[PDB]
Amino acid sequence: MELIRIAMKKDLENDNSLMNKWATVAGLKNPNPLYDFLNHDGKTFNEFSSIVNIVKSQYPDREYELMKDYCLNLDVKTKAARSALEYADANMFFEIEDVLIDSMISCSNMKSKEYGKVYKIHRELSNSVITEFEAVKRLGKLNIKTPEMNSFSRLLLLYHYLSTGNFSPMAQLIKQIDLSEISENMYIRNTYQTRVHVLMSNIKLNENSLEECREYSKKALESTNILRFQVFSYLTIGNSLLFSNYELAQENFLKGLSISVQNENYNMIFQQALCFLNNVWRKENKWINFESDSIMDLQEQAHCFINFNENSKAKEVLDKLDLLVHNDNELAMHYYLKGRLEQNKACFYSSIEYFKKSNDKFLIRLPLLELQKMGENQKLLELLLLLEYA
Amino acid sequence: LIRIAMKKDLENDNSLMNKWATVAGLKNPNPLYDFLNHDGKTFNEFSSIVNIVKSQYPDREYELMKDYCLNLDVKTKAARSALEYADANMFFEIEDVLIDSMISCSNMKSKEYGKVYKIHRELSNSVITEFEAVKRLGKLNIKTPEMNSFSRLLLLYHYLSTGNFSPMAQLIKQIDLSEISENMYIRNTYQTRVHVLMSNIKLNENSLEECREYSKKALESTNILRFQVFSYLTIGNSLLFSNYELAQENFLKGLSISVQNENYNMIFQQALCFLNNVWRKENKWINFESDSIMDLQEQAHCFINFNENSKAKEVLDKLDLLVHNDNELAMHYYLKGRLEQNKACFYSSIEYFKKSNDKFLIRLPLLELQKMGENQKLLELLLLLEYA
Repeated sequence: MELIRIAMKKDLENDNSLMNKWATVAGLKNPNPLYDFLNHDGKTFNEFSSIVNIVKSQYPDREYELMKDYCLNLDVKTKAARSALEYADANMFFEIEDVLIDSMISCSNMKSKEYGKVYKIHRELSNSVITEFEAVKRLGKLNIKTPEMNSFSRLLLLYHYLSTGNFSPMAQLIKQIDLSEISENMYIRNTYQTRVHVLMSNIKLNENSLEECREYSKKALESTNILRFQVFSYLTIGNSLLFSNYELAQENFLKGLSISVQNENYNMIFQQALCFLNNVWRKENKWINFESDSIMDLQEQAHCFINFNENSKAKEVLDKLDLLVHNDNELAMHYYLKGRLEQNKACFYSSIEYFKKSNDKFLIRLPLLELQKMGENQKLLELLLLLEYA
Repeated sequence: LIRIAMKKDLENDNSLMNKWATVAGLKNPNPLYDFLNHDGKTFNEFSSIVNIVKSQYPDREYELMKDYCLNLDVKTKAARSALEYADANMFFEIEDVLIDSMISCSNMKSKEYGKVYKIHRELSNSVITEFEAVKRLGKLNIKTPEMNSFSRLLLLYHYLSTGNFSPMAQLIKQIDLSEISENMYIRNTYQTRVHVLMSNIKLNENSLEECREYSKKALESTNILRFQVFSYLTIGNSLLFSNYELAQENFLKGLSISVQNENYNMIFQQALCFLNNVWRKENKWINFESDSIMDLQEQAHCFINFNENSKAKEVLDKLDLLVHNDNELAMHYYLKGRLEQNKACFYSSIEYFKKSNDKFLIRLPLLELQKMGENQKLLELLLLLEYA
């Protein structure tokens, strides 16, 4: 017996009223598929949302441990297993996902087959194992037949575009996603829908359309119970306030930390956000990470040093940052900090160039503001704001 | 009238029959006896009688084929060719009459020639918008390949004349003249139009060697004065910023071949006028009794060049009280920028140049910004970011 059902039966010996509470929580309408689930091995709810909501209702502290056991025990060819693979990916439960994947790639069901391979393509692209060109050739070679996977094959390319700083393809790619054509797996449709709101909030942030950003993240929140999406919605809300409302941006980051105390990844993400926030407002920055050699962390070290006129320390940092390799968005930021160290307009224009390449209208405000402080002509600034890169 | 003349010329010397047969590329005088003996009989390619009249009556080409074309049967292939000859020569009196007669006829291929050429001419003279023009063309659901060529030719003409350069490069590449097999006159002249249009596009892209090569090909490909006119114009314009003498030589060549024509004569005068302002030389080509934007801008430019800021301000005052397209506004902001020595005017000038995707004349505000010590990285970025 899987740990989840040992637990809910011993919990039922001691309280009988749980049966109708669990049946409401799972939206089951009558405890009969709940009897079925507890008494017969391999019996599966119809929608994965039922046991997830029970596990979150009754056993939240233990959610990972209980569904790592439930998920790695399901029949991989079933609909629950396919749902489990989406559950795994959305929570960054890569240990449950990679095992589910390398068992669906080999299995006998051609619907779980393709879920497996598409998610494998995703996870190889994420870990820089294959190029963007490999990913799209392997997906095309797959002849995707499910509506779920034609949705997710575009979702995975959006994730890659977002993390590489290649924002200009995203608005067009996301508009082709149509989730209303998923009729089979309502767990996958509800979760994918949450991914889109989160991504759409991301796209509107990089378009400097900040109210629509906050509105999309907020719809994202009201739509989900997955902690990962809540994390990135509070992150996105707070980033949208970076230039306008220090207190409210900080409040959103702290909210994200408070719900993610367990996780070291989520902890560092909000910590890095608070670090950029305090550098932007030129405040004392307790969130610098000095024992790191990632570009994000070294740039925030330079930025703070620059803010406090420690140009030797800043130049040393920017010396290190030179012997490293930047994506476009990262180079924009690099040129911006070089412009503030050396007070050189050409670094700010170089910074504007790469911001234009990556189609980031949000952070391009940092070089634009510095150029105006240097008395740059306002018409030229207008013209910079309106011209685009190829 | 055409054939009265050529047997009056045959009465006096018979050796013209082997000369007229080679010039019209006929291979043997059989279609020329054919043409001369039976009224309404037509050569296979419109290129034959055109090349003849260039041989024998260069003096009289217009009024004898003004007569020849306005007696052709409107439903023939020669008539359709004539409508191109007429269009190729901007003989609007002969084809506007051919046009409103071919839309009325009963033949479905000259049906289509007329109606597209009508859209062209209503688009040219601002009679309909580029919108209406394009929906009227689609409403024809055009089937001949010649007219699928020319329906894009006409919009290119419109983009060229409106200063809307960015649609043109992609529009012209869709043209495929290898699908015209029926009328080789329309394909050879369309061929020259493509060369001429291609020459213009490469000039607006600041690809000046390719520009000159397309114009030189245009010249070797034609005997039509209007395409020669616009080839020397484009060649001379490509040299505006580099080679004063070679630019003036091409304009003067163009002047020499268009001395009778008032339109073309003024075109080269205006090109020579702009050339001398650009090199800031004494400008004998200025037209002081004009109130077109081109002529007044050249007035201001020259005044600015020679430090007559009062005179330049007056001119620029009038030019304010008139209405500019994008490319004209660019030039206005450029000259205001030089008079007021104000960088913002140069960026405004660059803005409207970028809007029109003119990569040639934008060299004017960019050079001024450089003299005023503008940052070179910014100029690079201005050079390479583009408009929506």
